[PDB]
Amino acid sequence: MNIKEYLGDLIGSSLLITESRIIAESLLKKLPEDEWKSLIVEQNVLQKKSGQTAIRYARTIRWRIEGLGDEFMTDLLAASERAYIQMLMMSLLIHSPVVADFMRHTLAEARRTYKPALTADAWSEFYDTRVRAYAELGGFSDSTIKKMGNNAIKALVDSGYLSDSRTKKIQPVYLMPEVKDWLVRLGREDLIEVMECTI
Repeated sequence: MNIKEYLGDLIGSSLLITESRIIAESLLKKLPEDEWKSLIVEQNVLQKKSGQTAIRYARTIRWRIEGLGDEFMTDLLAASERAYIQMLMMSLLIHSPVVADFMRHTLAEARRTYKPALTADAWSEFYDTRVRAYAELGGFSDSTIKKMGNNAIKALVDSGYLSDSRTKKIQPVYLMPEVKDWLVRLGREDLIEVMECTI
């Protein structure tokens, strides 16, 4: 249990639907990291409030997206809107497995048990599960864990599993074949299951 590998940067960000396109285009330009750094801090293309938060967000989309295909980023930028969102959701699940676990432990259980919606403390119930299993998961302020959950919920809202953040009505979502194939390519078919846990 490495905390950073389990959590990713969920505490800080959700799908990052906007900033991820900018960081995608920049990565395919194969820039010197002189030029790539000035684009982020000096030029400040992410619209951030500080030099370090500009880097924080850039770090996160890089760890999420760069290690996948250099061909991945091409289809990412080339995709339809919901394929773009699905592919971002796919890379979120890879980079923050907590979201995958949350979907198995909570959404699937909700759909298999015929509950039409999640409850407001679904995330915290789930997170307590995880702290019992790995005690270092609870070395955070409550607000951190809540922000982490809000980021998880927004991702599930954004990618179509939940009607909205407030009522959290479970809705069906299907994988597009193009994102299936990237899961087979990445050798992560275990997640096909996860991304259809609401059917």
